[PDB]
Amino acid sequence: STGSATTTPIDSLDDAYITPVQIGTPAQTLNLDFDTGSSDLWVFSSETTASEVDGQTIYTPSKSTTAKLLSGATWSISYGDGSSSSGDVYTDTVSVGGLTVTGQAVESAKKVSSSFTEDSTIDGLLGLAFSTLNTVSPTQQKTFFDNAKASLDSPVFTADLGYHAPGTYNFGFIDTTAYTGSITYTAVSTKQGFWEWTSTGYAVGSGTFKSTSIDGIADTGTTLLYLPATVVSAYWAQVSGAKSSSSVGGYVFPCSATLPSFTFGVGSARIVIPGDYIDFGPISTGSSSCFGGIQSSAGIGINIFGDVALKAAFVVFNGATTPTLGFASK
Repeated sequence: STGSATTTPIDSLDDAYITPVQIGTPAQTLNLDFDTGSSDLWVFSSETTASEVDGQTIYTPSKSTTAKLLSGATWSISYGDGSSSSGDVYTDTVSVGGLTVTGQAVESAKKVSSSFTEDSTIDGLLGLAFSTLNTVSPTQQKTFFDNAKASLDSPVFTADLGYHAPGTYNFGFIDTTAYTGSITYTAVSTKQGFWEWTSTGYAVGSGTFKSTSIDGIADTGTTLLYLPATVVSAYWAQVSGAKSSSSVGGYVFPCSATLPSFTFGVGSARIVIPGDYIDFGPISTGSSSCFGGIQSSAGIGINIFGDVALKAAFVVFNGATTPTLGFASK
């Protein structure tokens, strides 16, 4: 089997991408944020505290003839930005782009933190990291990909995120028309539960490539590119007037600037992020200070190849017995 679904930016900045997901019988379609940095499929629901729902579409398990309470199971998750959610668990039929999993754990939110309530465009998350990170207790549950894997034509999914435009998540096949050149594959460590890999270096604009190992995670659920402070300083030094602002929370730059590209290495291959992908617009409405799309990871504990990086590539998440990642230009 295979599946193929379009993923759409939630706003004009590509802050996140939403993909329609069919849950239950008859189908209830929710727009979920596919997140290769976490491993829970959770949704706004008829159980979510009413004051914490503001425009999201909800899953109502009582209206699904295939929903079953997973007795005793609860979940609770905290994300890197300090947001969180928690609740109980149903199993139900879940389909993405024509690919159907029966008995998928659908984590129903009883509580969500304010950042989720305040974003009416995201109805929940669909985790695509390794199932060892799933938070369901006392019986950990598998991700949608883990459940689908054995049925797929090939045990892979691909992320093809658009710049200010829709893109595609495919399951079970590699669309050879969706990228240019060849796909370069690189080793993955699953020891922390992430799609963790080592970039071979970087370049700023037309500058020389610096060969240096940068360990980080491929994370479709993170907007920006978070890299070591040395790398980030080298990038922003090429933008006149750019500076790190403690009050704003990162590097800002004059909105009048033209940004240089940023290249990252994948083995001997190179992925080029155009400068425009690094512009996240005014820090507040009407400001002439703009927020940068490359930021320091120093306060995180891990480097994160978020959407800024991934949207410059066609990315293969190869879930074979020994997982690997593939990157191609497009």
